Amino acid sequence: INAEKPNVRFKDMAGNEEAKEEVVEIVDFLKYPERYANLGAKIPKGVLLVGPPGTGKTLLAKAVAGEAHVPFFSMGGSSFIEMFVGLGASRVRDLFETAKKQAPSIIFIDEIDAIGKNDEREQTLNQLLAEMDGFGSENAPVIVLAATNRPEILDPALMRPGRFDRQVLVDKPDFNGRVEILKVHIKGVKLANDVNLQEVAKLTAGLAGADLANIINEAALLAGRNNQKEVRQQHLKEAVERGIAGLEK
Ligand SMILES: Nc1ncnc2c1ncn2[C@@H]1O[C@H](COP(=O)(O)OP(=O)(O)O)[C@@H](O)[C@H]1O
Repeated sequence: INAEKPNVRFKDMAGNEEAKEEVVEIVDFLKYPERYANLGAKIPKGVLLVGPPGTGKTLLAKAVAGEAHVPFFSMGGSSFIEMFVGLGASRVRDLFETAKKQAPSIIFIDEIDAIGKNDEREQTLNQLLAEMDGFGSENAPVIVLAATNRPEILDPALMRPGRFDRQVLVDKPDFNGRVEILKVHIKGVKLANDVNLQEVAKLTAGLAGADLANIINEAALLAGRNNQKEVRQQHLKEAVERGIAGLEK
């Protein structure tokens, strides 16, 4: 129904050490929440996340949850754009319902700029700003975390203080970004002794990170595919073949 404790922890993410400093507070907010209540603070209620596709926006959210040991709740970004005029947006009115009971906890809204621009479609929106303003208790600490691609078209309303009042920007890894991921995801794979990792970090430039992680696997299956038992630098090179976003008309 509604519960999924994450086992991710900050390490699982490579690069972005600044990006994550920016969410360290969020963890101390869920770990020792009484320390601010017994002192009269006002824990923010929702941090935004902005970068290109497959880069940690989700992973980082889950890391936070995970370090804090607090439940994590997902929100189908593209799920509330395939409904009709009737049965909808109540998954919002219940997502917090379950969050508030097992609080401290965390809502994650991947692709918020998918429902943050008929009797729709601001149906799912307008009702987000409801459960996120109030409503019946201030005591239990629940932090929504949303992610977005183009925060340019991001609905102006959502950054009005009390909602997504701050953000944490994080984009494509640099070169040393690429090496760290590449290194992260290399673990567990048999390797070739002729694997110039830096080399791939270099044929790979302006690539997401999810993609890197993928490249490593496309490599490795291509391996087992022709039976070879190494995963040679040739294979990695041979991968980076999926590094083709293709035509989309
Ligand atoms: N810095 C990173 N270190 C390790 N893996 C990463 C990193 N960034 C992205 N990934 C990989 O990308 C995949 C998920 O993409 P995600 O970041 O969840 O999407 P988005 O960034 O669009 O929310 C994860 O399985 C993760 O392994």
